[PDB]
Amino acid sequence: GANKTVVVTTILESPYVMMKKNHEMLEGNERYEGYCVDLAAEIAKHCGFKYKLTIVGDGKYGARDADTKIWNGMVGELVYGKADIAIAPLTITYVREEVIDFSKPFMSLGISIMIKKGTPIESAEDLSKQTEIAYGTLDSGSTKEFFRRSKIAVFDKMWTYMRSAEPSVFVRTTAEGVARVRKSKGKYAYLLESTMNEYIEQRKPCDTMKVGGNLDSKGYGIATPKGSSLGNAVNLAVLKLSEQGLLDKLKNKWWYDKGECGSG
Amino acid sequence: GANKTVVVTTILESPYVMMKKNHEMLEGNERYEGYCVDLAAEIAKHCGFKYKLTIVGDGKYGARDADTKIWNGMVGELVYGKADIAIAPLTITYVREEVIDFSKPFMSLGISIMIKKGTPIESAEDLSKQTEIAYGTLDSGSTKEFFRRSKIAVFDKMWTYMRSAEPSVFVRTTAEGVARVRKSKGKYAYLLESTMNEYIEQRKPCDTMKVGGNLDSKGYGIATPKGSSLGNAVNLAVLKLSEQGLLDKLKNKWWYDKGECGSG
Ligand SMILES: O=S1(=O)NCN(C2CC2)c2cc(Cl)sc21
Ligand SMILES: O=S1(=O)NCN(C2CC2)c2cc(Cl)sc21
Ligand SMILES: N[C@@H](CCC(=O)O)C(=O)O
Ligand SMILES: N[C@@H](CCC(=O)O)C(=O)O
Ligand SMILES: [Cl-]
Ligand SMILES: [Cl-]
Ligand SMILES: [Zn+2]
Ligand SMILES: [Zn+2]
Ligand SMILES: [Zn+2]
Ligand SMILES: [Zn+2]
Ligand SMILES: [Zn+2]
Repeated sequence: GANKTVVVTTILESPYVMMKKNHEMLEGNERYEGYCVDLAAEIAKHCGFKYKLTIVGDGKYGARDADTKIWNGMVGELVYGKADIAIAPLTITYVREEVIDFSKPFMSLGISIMIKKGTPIESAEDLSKQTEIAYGTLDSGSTKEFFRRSKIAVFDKMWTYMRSAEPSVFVRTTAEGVARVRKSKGKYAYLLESTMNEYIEQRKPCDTMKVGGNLDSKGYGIATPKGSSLGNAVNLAVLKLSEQGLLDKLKNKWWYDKGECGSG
Repeated sequence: GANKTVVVTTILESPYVMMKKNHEMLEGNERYEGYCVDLAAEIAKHCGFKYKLTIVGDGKYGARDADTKIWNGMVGELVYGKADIAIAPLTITYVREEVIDFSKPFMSLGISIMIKKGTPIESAEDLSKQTEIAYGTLDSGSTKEFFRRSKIAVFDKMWTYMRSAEPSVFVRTTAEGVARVRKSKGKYAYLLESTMNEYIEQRKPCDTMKVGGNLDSKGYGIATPKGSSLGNAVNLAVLKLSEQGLLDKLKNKWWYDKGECGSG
């Protein structure tokens, strides 16, 4: 039938989607800025739709409750028909691709380690062989599920520690994890995606660092409900923006051009 | 109908698919070894099909002739019904995704520069701003099409040079490009995918190296004819094997565990 405004679910996560400084005097999509705000505008332009950015109600990326089988987060908003598309740092995973569609990836990432500068940690293996430095991940996200489901030796060992550690090593938001690194005098390391790690590394007070290689290799995709008619066009739009260099331009714009820790 | 043997198109490109040293005494799929041979066996087992590996008849990856509009290479074998699936270092691109389906990527790559050691080149900009050192790409591939289509100034300048260079700077096979680097005393640099560059860097005589950053960021996907009933299972299998670490293991097996230029 007639064209309808597309409901976009997304998540407040720097530098993907942020409230503008003067957001309180702005309306609708103009309240927000960031990589995914720019990406949404480009996708909509190339696919020919109007859209409304909405922040995911529960603040979560998306995981399935093992007892009720109900999906939360942005994934749930797609599954249950509350949003038409998710444009966010939403990680492509097997279990999610069973219930929603993902475009080809628009950004690469892997799980990585954030330390406060000077922490004597260089790798996941180092973390797994000590207990002085606690370490954890974000809840309801792909990083936690990676460790939970993993049968890889070192990652299995880390999960056995994290799931039982008291007090909890898990956090509800990326910001909470970063703050915990910064205020723990080196006694907490945060496991998070390399994209977010590398962003924070270039933000004041310039006291965190990514260390070691990434633990895996995956990416973020634009997600739609299974079988949605938007999926085909959105997938091609991602590939076009990739081939034009726009994804590279936007990454530089939001990570490094704005960097606060020097011109390195 | 009854299950039928799946025809896999692939290409002789090291270390993805190679003839075994004793292949004349072997039959069928056993004649071949390499990363994509191993991957094909896993994809087939996880999706529950029998398969036959076949080497693409024309030795090409896939490009559309601008006049006849016929697709050649592995893409053509899928488009015209000669093969059911491609399991090969076949690059995801916009123009290909319009006519065939790609799985989520099973390996990352970007266009990169191969030099003979000691060549005074550190970047694509360096190449573009001089004339003593020639440079070119493979034929009928995604790297050539990237330069042909690029609107980025440095890459536009490089294409303007390469398309008019005489004698031709393009090569028919990767081996021809590498041999040209090795015999040109530093006066030829080869533009090829980082995966193949890194592999050759670890092969005797250890006289080439990858220099500079990559020029773009993309990946290889398993390709099927548009609308194939195999695509969904293959896509989920790639993601499962990615999460379980298979892809990282196979990359190390065929690139680095067998490297001939030291334990660097
Ligand atoms: O989760 S994936 O779709 N597949 C796994 N990989 C690795 C190259 C193998 C990947 C990289 C992206 Cl960038 S997105 C994805
Ligand atoms: O050609 S893609 O499907 N999309 C573009 N990218 C870049 C992360 C943006 C990518 C990486 C892969 Cl690995 S596969 C692909
Ligand atoms: N991008 C992740 C959230 C961050 C994390 O889990 O580290 C997801 O889609 O679940
Ligand atoms: N992987 C490329 C071939 C190699 C290249 O173009 O550098 C393709 O699919 O066309
Ligand atoms: Cl997941
Ligand atoms: Cl192409
Ligand atoms: Zn406010
Ligand atoms: Zn655009
Ligand atoms: Zn519950
Ligand atoms: Zn376990
Ligand atoms: Zn297997």
